[PDB]
Amino acid sequence: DNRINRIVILGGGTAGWMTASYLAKALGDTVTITLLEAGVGEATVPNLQRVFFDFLGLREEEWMPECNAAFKTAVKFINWRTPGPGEAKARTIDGRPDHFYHPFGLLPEHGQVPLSHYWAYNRAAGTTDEPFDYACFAETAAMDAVRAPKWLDGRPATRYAWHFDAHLVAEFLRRHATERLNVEHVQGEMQQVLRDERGFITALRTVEGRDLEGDLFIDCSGFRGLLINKAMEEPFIDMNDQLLCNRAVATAIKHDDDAHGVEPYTSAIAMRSGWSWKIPMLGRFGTGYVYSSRFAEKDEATLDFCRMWGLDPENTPLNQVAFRVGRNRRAWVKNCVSIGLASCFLEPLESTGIYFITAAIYQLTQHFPDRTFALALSDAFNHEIEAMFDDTRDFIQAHFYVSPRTDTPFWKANKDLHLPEQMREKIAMYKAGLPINAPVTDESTYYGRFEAEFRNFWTNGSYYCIFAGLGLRPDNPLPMLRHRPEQVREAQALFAGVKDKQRELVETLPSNLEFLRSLHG
Ligand SMILES: N[C@@H](Cc1c[nH]c2ccccc12)C(=O)O
Repeated sequence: DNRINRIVILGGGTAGWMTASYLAKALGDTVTITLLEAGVGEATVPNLQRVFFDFLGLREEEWMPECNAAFKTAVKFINWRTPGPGEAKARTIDGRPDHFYHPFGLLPEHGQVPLSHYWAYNRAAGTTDEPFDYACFAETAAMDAVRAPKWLDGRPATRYAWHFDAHLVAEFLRRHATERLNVEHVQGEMQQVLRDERGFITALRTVEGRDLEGDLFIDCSGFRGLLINKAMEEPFIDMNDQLLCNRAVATAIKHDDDAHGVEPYTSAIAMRSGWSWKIPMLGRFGTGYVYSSRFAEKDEATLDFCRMWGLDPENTPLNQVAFRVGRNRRAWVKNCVSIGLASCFLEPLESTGIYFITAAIYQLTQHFPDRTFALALSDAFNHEIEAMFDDTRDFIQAHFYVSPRTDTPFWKANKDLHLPEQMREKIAMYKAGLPINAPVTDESTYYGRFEAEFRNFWTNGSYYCIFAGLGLRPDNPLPMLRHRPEQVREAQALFAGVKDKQRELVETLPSNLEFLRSLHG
């Protein structure tokens, strides 16, 4: 009667085929879906399996071997506290290497107080100088030991996500969507966008003559935004005043994994005018220098990038990419919904690209319209997308704002940018000893249901991982702890349990290389 009958997806990369697969599984044979289609590594977050691949019925043992996928236990931040050149290895500060981890999972609590706050109490008490991540996360020792996140037979050990080749994932999903979910793939470019009297898109015209008619249209055309920006004329909110990076130079490097294994984490390596990612996979790693054009020249960044990896810049294939940092004013206008780069983009500092797509796809089915296109459905969708993006945007900027580096104009200028009021409050709260967005559920519920994580994506553990990782600690511990000395004494058993877990994980887990060879061999 009024149900959507036909959906047309413009764009055939990761965003397009994730959208085509998920909507085709959700809607079944009730909707015709057609996609019009005209690697330096990518990292993800743990919810990708339960929200996406589990929805499609795809076990990790099936889709991982077909995309050269590898495991991610954390993001490791390197040289964000010490001045110097852009180098792959961590510098030394206070006898330790200048690195810290941002693992997944939720911190345990004693007395409804996160473990981070007991670590901060012991740092203030002067009885320990251990870093926050090594005291509260057992995953830190495993990643140093380059362990897999699971035993070879599948026994679980630590919360993990995935590194993979985005092109191979897109091809896997295309072969899934077309062979199993009746999604129709159409080659060729888009000649014109047909609109009716109200401005709603009515069909996409190919260069051959074919109208791809539909009731709902999904813009997955990447930075080009052929539908949402060009056709629908929705303006883009440039946010590069707040996040200065807007360029990247990237490549693939073959890696002899038998020398030092395969790191089960994404690296984020501080540079003179930005930061470099390192995304390890079996036999090779993807890497890219993200920098600000306003502080480094193209050739400068290119040479800095090659110098860090010992690459010959004259005989090295390089991707030179310019970024659009920000989001559309509205992600969904009339019957056009933008997903992926067509909607918004942030530098991949905390690996939120696939998550932004997965979240936009989930929220789309939660607000799925009919041909009436009730304004409340797209308004509520746009608010969820807008709040999801701005929250992560402010979180990423705090990595630069809180870093103590002032040695280059770039690092120093980040301290001169306007700090958003809500992040100002979070830093003031953290300094007063308060938790920031402490988790209200256990880890099973958090990762079990997507709406629980969505409403609290960056928890207290994450703000402590970044703030304490960058050397910022509370002015004083949580004041109530000075009234609960028995809690402090009891909570120390939690630190001894982490040390117990660190010993057994290093001593019994297989290497990350061993698991990848079992999975891909
Ligand atoms: N909601 C995410 C938050 C998170 C923790 N550590 C991270 C590292 C990278 C990116 C996101 C995260 C999760 O717990 O899974």
